[PDB]
Amino acid sequence: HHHSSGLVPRGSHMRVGFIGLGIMGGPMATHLLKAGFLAAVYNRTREKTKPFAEAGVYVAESPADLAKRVDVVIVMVSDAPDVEQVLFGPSGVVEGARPGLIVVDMSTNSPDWARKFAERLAQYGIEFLDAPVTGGQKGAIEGTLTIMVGGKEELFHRLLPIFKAMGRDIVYMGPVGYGQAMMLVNQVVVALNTVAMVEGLKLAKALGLDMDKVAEVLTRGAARSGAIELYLPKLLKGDLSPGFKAEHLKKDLGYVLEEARKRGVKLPGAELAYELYRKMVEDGAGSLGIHALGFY
Ligand SMILES: NC(=O)c1ccc[n+]([C@@H]2O[C@H](COP(=O)([O-])OP(=O)(O)OC[C@H]3O[C@@H](n4cnc5c(N)ncnc54)[C@H](OP(=O)(O)O)[C@@H]3O)[C@@H](O)[C@H]2O)c1
Repeated sequence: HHHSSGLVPRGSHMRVGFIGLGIMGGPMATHLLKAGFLAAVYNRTREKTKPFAEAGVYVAESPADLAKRVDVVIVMVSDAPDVEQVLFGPSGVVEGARPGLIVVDMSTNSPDWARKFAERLAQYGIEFLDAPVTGGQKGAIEGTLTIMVGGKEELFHRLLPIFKAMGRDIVYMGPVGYGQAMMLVNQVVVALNTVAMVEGLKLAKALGLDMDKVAEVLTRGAARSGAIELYLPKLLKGDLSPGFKAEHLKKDLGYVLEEARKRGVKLPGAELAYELYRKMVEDGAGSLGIHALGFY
């Protein structure tokens, strides 16, 4: 069936549907709405679609109902199995998309998963990019995300206006899976920079140092990091909320270690970080921010 007009003209070929209105997806979709690209949203939990319905965005009943109404589907759900459900489940994107739709997975998973999604979607004549992001919840809210993209270079270029609504530095990394590969590199660094912060704070509190001065010194050379700038003021206030959930970093480190074993590289720091965050999930703190490691 054909459908009535929505917020974004059909002739633009740039109607976006957004799936996953979480800590990152809510602000990212709001940015696409401010820029005039957002036509529709889907969220598993309906209440989070409310603020978008109040601004006239269509709230779909399923990923398939969303895909039939848009040119570009952006997915920002938790993990690879979640992406599988929203693309390939009974009422997934592939059950409503027309050939020529583009799926952009902006969640974090792995190069292998990106290539699998692309291969499966190409059976339906659906295009795919992996475009994971860094900059945290603050970057999402401010629209300043760094977005790292794998797929057809032509499609990177066609979607650049959509990526610039959500982010600032938009980097084309290479073929499918190269955005996830860059993200796995990024998440090695983020995890170990976060363990750096939490161990420095544990030592500073054991030494009885003035936290005002500890924050002053650390917020500078070359101890200073993104993880300190984004999270040390929440940590010092005892605000353990995400931020970035510990269960999601555990997931990212699992993919890092799988890729390192495939390639014959030993990453003992990433292995330790995985163990630490695995324990944090087993202890029941998987939904706290990664900065609560050591303090939960
Ligand atoms: N937070 C950060 O700092 C950050 C930074 C960069 C990248 N990331 C990556 O971005 C992705 C999203 O992270 P987030 O922080 O936004 O997580 P989040 O706040 O936990 O939100 C996850 C979202 O995914 C939806 N979802 C999860 N499983 C699903 C399923 N099977 N079917 C349908 N929807 C499902 C959730 O729906 P409900 O609302 O129903 O729960 C929610 O909208 C993750 O891959 C994460 O690693 C996060």
